[PDB]
Amino acid sequence: KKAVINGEQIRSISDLHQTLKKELALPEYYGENLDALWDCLTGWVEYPLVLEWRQFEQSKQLTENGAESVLQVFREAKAEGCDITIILS
Repeated sequence: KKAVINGEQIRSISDLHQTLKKELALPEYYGENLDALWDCLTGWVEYPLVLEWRQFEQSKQLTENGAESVLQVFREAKAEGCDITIILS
């Protein structure tokens, strides 16, 4: 499916894992951490997935190292062989 990270919307890391959870449609126990988010990409989300990260960096400052991490899991998982077209805006 396709995902969209609206930075102007993100209000905190939890917010990041919230919009993602919607996109990736993670379970209700979506760990929200990188280990969980990842645990979802490598075995949960359906690919090829798109990660249209809008306003990148805007969701990294607020929750310092907040976005740079999830995205790192999206590209890393993309490296795992998954087809997560990482679209950085």
